Amino acid sequence: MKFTVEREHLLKPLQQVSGPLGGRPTLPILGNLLLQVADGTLSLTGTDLEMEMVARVALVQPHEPGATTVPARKFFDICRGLPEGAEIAVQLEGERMLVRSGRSRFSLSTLPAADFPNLDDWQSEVEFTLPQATMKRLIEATQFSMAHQDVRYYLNGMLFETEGEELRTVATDGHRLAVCSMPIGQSLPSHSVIVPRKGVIELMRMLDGGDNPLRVQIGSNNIRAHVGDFIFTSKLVDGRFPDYRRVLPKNPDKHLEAGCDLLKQAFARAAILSNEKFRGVRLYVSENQLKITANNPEQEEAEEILDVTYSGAEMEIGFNVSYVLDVLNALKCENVRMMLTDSVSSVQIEDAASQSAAYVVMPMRL
Amino acid sequence: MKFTVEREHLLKPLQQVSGPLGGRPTLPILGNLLLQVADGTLSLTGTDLEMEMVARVALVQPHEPGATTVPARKFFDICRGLPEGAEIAVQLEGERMLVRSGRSRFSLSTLPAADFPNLDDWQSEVEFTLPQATMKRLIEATQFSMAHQDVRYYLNGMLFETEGEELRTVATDGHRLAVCSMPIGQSLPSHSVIVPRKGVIELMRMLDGGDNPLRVQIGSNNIRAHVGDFIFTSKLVDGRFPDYRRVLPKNPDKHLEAGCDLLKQAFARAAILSNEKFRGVRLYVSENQLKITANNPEQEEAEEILDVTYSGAEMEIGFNVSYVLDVLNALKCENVRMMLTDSVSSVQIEDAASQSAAYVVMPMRL
Ligand SMILES: CCC/C(=N/OCc1ccc(-c2ccc(F)cc2)cc1)[C@@H]1C(=O)CC(C)(C)[C@H](C#N)C1=O
Ligand SMILES: CCC/C(=N/OCc1ccc(-c2ccc(F)cc2)cc1)[C@@H]1C(=O)CC(C)(C)[C@H](C#N)C1=O
Repeated sequence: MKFTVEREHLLKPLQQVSGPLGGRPTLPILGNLLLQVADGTLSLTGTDLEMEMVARVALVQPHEPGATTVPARKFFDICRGLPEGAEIAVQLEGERMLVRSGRSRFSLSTLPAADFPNLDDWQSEVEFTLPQATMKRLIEATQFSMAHQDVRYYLNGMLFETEGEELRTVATDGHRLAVCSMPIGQSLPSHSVIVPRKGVIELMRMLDGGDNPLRVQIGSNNIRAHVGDFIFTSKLVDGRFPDYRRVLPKNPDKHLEAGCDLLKQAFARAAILSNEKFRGVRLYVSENQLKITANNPEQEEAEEILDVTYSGAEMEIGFNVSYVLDVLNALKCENVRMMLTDSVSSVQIEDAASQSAAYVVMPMRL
Repeated sequence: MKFTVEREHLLKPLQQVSGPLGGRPTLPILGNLLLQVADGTLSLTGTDLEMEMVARVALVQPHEPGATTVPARKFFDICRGLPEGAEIAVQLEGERMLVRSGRSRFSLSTLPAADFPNLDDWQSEVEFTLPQATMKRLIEATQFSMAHQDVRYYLNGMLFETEGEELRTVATDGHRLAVCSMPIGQSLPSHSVIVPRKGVIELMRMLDGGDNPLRVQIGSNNIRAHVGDFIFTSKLVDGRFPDYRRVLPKNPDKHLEAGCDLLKQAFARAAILSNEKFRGVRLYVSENQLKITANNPEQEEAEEILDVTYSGAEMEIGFNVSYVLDVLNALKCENVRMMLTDSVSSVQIEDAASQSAAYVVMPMRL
């Protein structure tokens, strides 16, 4: 195995493939990148066993085929530390990989490419393309609502649901929920999968700002995304995800509208004086006005009053303020609508001007 | 106690008096800031007992004298979270402090200002003034060479020395040394003090880019710096410090000169393949050449060769590359000079074009 490539054709591919990978991944070969030369292409692969990232770079200079595995971080640091415009010559020599540029020479130890972890071939069942921007939307809008290390492994992930001509994401906690759907201009079978925590991260990470569309393929136990010359594959989470349709409030006929930024700053200042563990705030809704109060064990107290649009009956409702701020932070819009039923029922929050996404939050007893 | 102040007049002083790496209190009252209104000025004071930071803010609106102490981080978060241009009215009310602006109200818990730790009055013995830029130069030039938790506790600080019309800093950890002197245009007594690590941190963080000069006063056991309406005071470290003059190599009659950036990048690449704990690299110097090699336990190896200016005898010398890189990063010059004696003696490194700062590093046996 040999190749010579310009440093700058190596930088992004390298950064993109080291994104997976554990902490001494306890499996040391997981700290290595699999390098493969075949045809006129160098392929770079990283994996953490659950997912795998692959980049292709075209070889215009003379090359010889073969494969090896090298420590990912060190090979990246070498390449990155060389001067702009450096030509990097790489050759596999016995149990070492030799890198030379200019009058700099480096030998890295290798692990055999035969030993590198290989996700099994699988069959795609649903395939679609969509703008990168739309995947970013769908992820941003819901990520913050996934569980973290919940016993219910499937809540630690994000549901991806194809339905009609839309792709939808759904994330929940057991306490708060987010869902977002976006039209994609393709007629799709109905299909639901759960993408793990690390895999949604990696998906997001692949997105770059350019005109490369995202090409997706889903199988029974895998998802794959291809943008440009990178391809990301993840295992799926095997469990049944709750139905968002069952979670959305049934009869939320009391509707409050308010400026997003004023609401979020009023909640953010109150939070300062809410209990650091439980974060409870109390909302008093009355004609055209909202009052937010917070208190803590030290007996400290905040109160915020703002003008809002509200015609229904007066009610008092407690919320974990972090749940509320998370939603208001992800909405990024002029005005917000909160849809309320009673003091004992969940509330729905969305952009006053869009039904793309919906957030549901369980009130707190208090 | 009562005052009304514009928010943007509180923001900077608040930030300056809340002095970082003390996130974990000790005594509770230490987590509070001391507010005092007297003679038309609000004074705000933070302390960890070893040091104290005081800001004064002129009060043009009606105000009423008195003092209290409030949770530092909460009062800051409250003021910062209010809207641009907010007027903040504060009044002390029982065992609570009432903060109100617009239609936001807050009540914070207090502890008696009578209880707040006082640092005792002490008398200055040396006083001088000097530009912030020159204090910044002095600290950045040497700070990185301070010890961390060495048993020889005086090494964990920085020496500030007045001599002639210069102020000098020195820092050393027993393995490497930095010294920097800058002229200050005042004739001063010869005097030496050790500033503790946290005090040098606070001295640096009070430098703002402005041309409020530092007014410095040193007593037997304390240092004080006054910049604008901010006054910082620290205990001194009571011990005797190594004489740098001792440590400077006897006479190093082999001089190597090289471009700083080319040298630092060759060392930075090599270090990748050095031992992660001991970080040894070898230097072979030869007519107009330097060769740097590194290896690690897995038997990986880096070589760098570059052109330099060098006429003396060939030599091999081993160094901890992190020490060497620290120096090259702190010198921010075009060319550097290394001053060598033999394989078992320390090297001195400086700007080839300036003698302002000197760095001494002891060789390692590889
Ligand atoms: C064996 C699977 C058990 C289930 N697991 O779902 C976990 C789960 C439960 C509740 C929420 C939730 C989210 C937001 C909210 F405002 C109120 C509740 C989110 C997730 C069911 C479920 O699938 C239907 C359900 C209506 C979500 C039901 C409730 N409540 C359940 O507990
Ligand atoms: C009781 C005094 C303890 C001492 N403490 O100093 C600790 C100390 C020792 C060595 C260094 C040092 C710094 C740079 C270097 F290249 C080589 C050595 C820096 C500090 C003495 C000292 O003050 C004079 C001395 C020549 C630095 C001597 C040595 N070597 C000492 O050990």
